[PDB]
Amino acid sequence: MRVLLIEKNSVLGGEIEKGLNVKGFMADVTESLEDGEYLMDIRNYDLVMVSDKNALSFVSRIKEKHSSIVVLVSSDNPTSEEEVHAFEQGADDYIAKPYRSIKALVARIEARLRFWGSN
Amino acid sequence: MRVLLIEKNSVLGGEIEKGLNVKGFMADVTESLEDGEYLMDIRNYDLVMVSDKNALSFVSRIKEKHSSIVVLVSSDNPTSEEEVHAFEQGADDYIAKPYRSIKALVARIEARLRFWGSN
Repeated sequence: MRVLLIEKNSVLGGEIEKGLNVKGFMADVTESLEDGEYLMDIRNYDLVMVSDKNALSFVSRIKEKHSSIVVLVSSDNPTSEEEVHAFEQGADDYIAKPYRSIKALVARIEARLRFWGSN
Repeated sequence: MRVLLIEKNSVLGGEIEKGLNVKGFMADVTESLEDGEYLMDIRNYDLVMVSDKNALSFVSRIKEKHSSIVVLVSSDNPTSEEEVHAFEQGADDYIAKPYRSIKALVARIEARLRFWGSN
């Protein structure tokens, strides 16, 4: 299994990446979803998470191609409007920024898919 | 599709019950998971949510029988430990109490079990 972490920052991205590594999943740190989108074409991942406002259209369009892949959207303002909108667009799970904790993010990931990658 | 909500409260029961009703699902508010469990044996449901600390064992044992049903666990203290433990136990999704909003709860529910088909 391979996880795609998209975050302009470095602390959050590195934290999430190193966290998922504990389980044994290959997490990649990026900036904009654009990178993961163009990279997902040459590579084959299973988990894709991005912390941007453009995650709606990103995940929405993704479901059209890879409806199997797990689309995870995160935002600094965890509001119901963003949650319902993101879910309706394509997002499979909404994450608040900051998040509860690394352990939570990973746990929710493996539990969200539960179709690949295990300890 | 039938949605079962377990909460000894009142405001939450009515708020959630009506919230889901907006879509077109059977929302029923109960007290303890014991009720929903004993009732789920006499009736066939699809969505099951409970806001109790004993949801871990409840959802954990449920997955053993109905691996299809969506187990939604909620707690007043939305902590990573509770989230990770909830998923590891059997919980499909973790909900914070209070939650972001009704629209969010319902949206997440219908989004979690969208493969249910039968519009």
